[PDB]
Amino acid sequence: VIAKQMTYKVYMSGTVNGHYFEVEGDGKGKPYEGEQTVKLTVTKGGPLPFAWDILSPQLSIPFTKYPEDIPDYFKQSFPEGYTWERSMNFEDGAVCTVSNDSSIQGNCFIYNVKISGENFPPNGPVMQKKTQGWEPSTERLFARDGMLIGNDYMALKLEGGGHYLCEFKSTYKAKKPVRMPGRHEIDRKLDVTSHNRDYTSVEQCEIAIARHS
Repeated sequence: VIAKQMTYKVYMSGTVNGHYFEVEGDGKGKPYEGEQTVKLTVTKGGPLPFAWDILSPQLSIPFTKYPEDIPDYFKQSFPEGYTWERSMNFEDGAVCTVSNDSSIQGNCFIYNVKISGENFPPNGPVMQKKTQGWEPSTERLFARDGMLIGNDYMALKLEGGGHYLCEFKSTYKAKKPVRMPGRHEIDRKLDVTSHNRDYTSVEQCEIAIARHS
């Protein structure tokens, strides 16, 4: 089902401050080590008039290292898969909402994701492309009604120093029942590793490791 080496395909569409775009990605990684990378191409709507970093966390939780004593909600859901909804509520009132469908074909996960964002100030670091990536962070999860509810207080690093703060609230829903974990946490570090001049070709890397509270 889930091998030591896996790939994925991501398809994203979205609108941010009224700008429509589509992105296609090819990813690969080691799901039991919590390691993955992905290569993205903006296929419509490039160059984007806003910071790549708002899209980067919507581009793969099966690649999270889970210790043997915490049930792995995400890997168990396959082959059927799971869906998730997420809100990103920035401290100045900008909001993004994100929805995902996640499936699998052989050794390739398939992610279809939509994002809508609005009310980023037009001269602010998102719409002026002055963010410099996310701080490493811990999402805290727990179980309810066969789903997982995750919360993470994220922070975008700003050119000049300081942070732009964002509440991330996610609900993860397997398409069939799975063995439920208790309260637990995931530690992650996400980096952009490559990009062309106008961010129409981008690569990213992520490490994610689950642990108890």
